[PDB]
Amino acid sequence: VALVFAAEDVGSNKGAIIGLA
Amino acid sequence: VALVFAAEDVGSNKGAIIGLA
Ligand SMILES: [Cl-]
Ligand SMILES: [Cl-]
Ligand code: NA
Repeated sequence: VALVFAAEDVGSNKGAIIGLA
Repeated sequence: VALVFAAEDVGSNKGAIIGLA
């Protein structure tokens, strides 16, 4: 967002997390 | 694995990661 936020990758799968800048 | 590794969720090209303890 620069900030690099970490968020849950909203999906049917295994506890994925993304780095949103 | 304790340690917490951020492995890669190869299930997308958006930078998702998986916590591997
Ligand atoms: Cl997920
Ligand atoms: Cl991804
Ligand atoms: Na992704």
